[PDB]
Amino acid sequence: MNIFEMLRIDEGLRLKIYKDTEGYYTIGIGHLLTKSPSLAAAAAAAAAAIGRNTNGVITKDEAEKLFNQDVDAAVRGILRNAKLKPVYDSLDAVRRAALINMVFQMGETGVAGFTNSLRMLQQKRWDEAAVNLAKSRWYNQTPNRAKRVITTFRTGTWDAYK
Ligand SMILES: [Cl-]
Ligand SMILES: [Cl-]
Repeated sequence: MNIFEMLRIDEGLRLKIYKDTEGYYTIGIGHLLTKSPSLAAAAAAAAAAIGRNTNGVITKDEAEKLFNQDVDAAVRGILRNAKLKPVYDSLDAVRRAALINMVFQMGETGVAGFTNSLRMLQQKRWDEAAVNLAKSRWYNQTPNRAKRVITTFRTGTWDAYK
């Protein structure tokens, strides 16, 4: 299993604009287009992202391309962030995927706000960090996905995705 496979299970693939779990316009593999309510502002963002008039639908190829860019951006955001980098540096390969996953979904700023849990991951106190991440809006809003990420951090294995 790897970060790409992990995120492809968590996000799914939609080739037509859709709405995320919170209502935002998304397309592809979890690619947020815009937070605005306007389908049109979203169609515009989509065209800008794809380089073509898209009339709201993209190919699998275009979706994968956006996905590749977003994972790369997820990783570079983490390495550039003063709060995240040291957490990342400290983790094994599996748990690193888990943190990239969180950054992909909530952005660097958001993950950066899990100060107490980050501190416990850094200390390798898995069970406590898992308990702490569970009292978050994140956990309460997308519980199944969050349980998967949380178990990956607790255990260090891909079990939850198998
Ligand atoms: Cl983009
Ligand atoms: Cl969920």
